[PDB]
Amino acid sequence: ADLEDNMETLNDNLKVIEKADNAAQVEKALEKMLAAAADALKATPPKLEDKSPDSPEMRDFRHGFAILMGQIHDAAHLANEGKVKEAQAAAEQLKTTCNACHQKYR
Amino acid sequence: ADLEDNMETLNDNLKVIEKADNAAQVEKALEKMLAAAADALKATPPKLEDKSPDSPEMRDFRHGFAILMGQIHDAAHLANEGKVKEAQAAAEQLKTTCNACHQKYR
Ligand code: HEM
Ligand code: HEM
Ligand SMILES: [Ca+2]
Ligand SMILES: [Zn+2]
Ligand SMILES: [Zn+2]
Repeated sequence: ADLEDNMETLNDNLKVIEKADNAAQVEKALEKMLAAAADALKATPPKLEDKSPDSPEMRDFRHGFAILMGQIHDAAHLANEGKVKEAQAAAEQLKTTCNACHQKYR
Repeated sequence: ADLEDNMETLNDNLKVIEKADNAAQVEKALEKMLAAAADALKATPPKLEDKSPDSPEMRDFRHGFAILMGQIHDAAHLANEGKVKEAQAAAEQLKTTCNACHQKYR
């Protein structure tokens, strides 16, 4: 999928996690975020279209996804342990990573 | 790219790391591995073609890539520190993760 569609998936899944009824639901929503983040890594965002594929900016963009995937991954483990409230808090905390990339590159 | 082309990227770059002359080369080879592992995550491997997209097998498969990406990430930071031998050793440890997935799903 393209960057916009993956971003939509990330957004929608945050809301799913916020309203989730149990740990199993939070876990699979986080797994879907992890996939969307991985699939997004390959993208060239509009703001960087004229930069080299290997520019510092493009490499920084890709790093943001590495970080996001790690954080989603850790949160998924909290849900796997049945810690629903903790997983939900960790999902909310992800927004701070979302924000950092957007302020730079969106 | 498809699953096999990404596997080829993983394999070629591991060889590059083994023969690399400086940290920057190692770091860039690792970044390309991390991208290939991210793109492979979406795949359905032939051995699991008949299972549910949400079967324990397919989730275990995607989890293999989450683990691999985290290890690749950590190794990239070692190279970023200029620690070439350490990053080479870390890249070598990656092979245990390659092998675990292959033994199950290859
Ligand atoms: C889970 C955290 C995140 C959420 C919830 C999120 C959400 C969104 C949403 C809803 C959009 C609007 C685009 C659309 O779908 O129409 C967007 C755009 C965008 N996001 Fe994110 N995002 C997240 C993380 C990130 C990260 C980590 C990066 C970079 C590493 C990033 C880069 C971008 C860029 C470049 C756009 C503009 C895309 C375009 O204009 O085509 N986002 N994001
Ligand atoms: C550690 C790094 C890895 C390396 C160096 C590597 C290398 C390879 C190579 C050389 C092939 C032959 C494919 C081709 O024709 O190009 C292959 C196939 C395959 N690998 Fe990996 N691999 C790695 C990690 C993984 C992981 C982590 C998984 C699962 C989580 C995985 C799952 C598979 C599967 C299912 C195939 C067979 C695909 C098919 O037959 O279409 N690999 N790998
Ligand atoms: Ca609910
Ligand atoms: Zn894990
Ligand atoms: Zn990092």
